[PDB]
Amino acid sequence: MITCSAPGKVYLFGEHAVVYGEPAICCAVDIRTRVTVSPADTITISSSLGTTGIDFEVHPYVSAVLERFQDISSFDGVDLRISSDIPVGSGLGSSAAVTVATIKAMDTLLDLGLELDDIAKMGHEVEQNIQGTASPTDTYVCTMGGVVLIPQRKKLELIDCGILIGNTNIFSSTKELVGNVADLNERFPDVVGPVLSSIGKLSVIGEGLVNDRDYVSVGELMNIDQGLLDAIGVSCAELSSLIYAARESGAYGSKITGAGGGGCMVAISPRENVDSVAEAIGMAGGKVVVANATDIGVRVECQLVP
Ligand SMILES: [Cl-]
Ligand SMILES: [Mg+2]
Repeated sequence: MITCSAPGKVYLFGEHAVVYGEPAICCAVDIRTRVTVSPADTITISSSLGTTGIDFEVHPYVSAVLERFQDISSFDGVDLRISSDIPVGSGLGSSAAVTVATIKAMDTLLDLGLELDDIAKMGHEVEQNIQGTASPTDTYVCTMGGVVLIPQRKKLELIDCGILIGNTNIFSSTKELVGNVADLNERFPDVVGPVLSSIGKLSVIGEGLVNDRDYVSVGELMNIDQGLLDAIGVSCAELSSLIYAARESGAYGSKITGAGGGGCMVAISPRENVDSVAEAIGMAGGKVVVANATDIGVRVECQLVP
């Protein structure tokens, strides 16, 4: 019985602007997906969704990983179970965490000696196949953990304060939001162009402020980012409500994390304000997950000797 896990993640800065050549800063958080494997003669994949075989409708990311592995090492089958603390449809790197956890669990089952970089790359390839296109960001951060400046792929000082995630419970149509931004940029290139550049710049100045743990300043830049995301059309009233509530209850800052148009926001907060921010996000109608940043990336949690 092998159990491996991988964390979810938030963007401190830079969602929507990476595809335009701009830097970003992401942070792995301690809501994790666990994948447990044990040898069998048959493939079984059990989740909250149910038990299937290789099934690209119900379990696409796992099915892709298992395919990739049989192509480099034969296996009679595997009893594979998935547990996750990352809310479904939440937009916190769900698919990347399960992909990366599964790869590590299969690397372990079959002793293939994959390094982290290899795991991250195979992760990217898997998301690329399922999603049509994908950026290497999610699988890299979920593989490595900690605070990562993207795409330099540089580790930064872990966020030591409180992190709250507020879910609007509105599923974000990502491809649509990405496409609206590209269309808006095409219609108004000399307006939107600088807005996206401005988002990039938050990570240039933000890198240092994260390293000095100046979370007041980090929070202020996060608020600016939220406004810039609002400007390119990826926010909504539900996001805004949760975001302002977090700010009114003592957060350093708050903004969308990820695709926008619903999904989750994030707030960072002094530890003395965590309960008060959580409560305010709930009272504004969001579902709160209290997390902490984690320097722990993909990990073997269990490797039982029979
Ligand atoms: Cl899956
Ligand atoms: Mg992902």
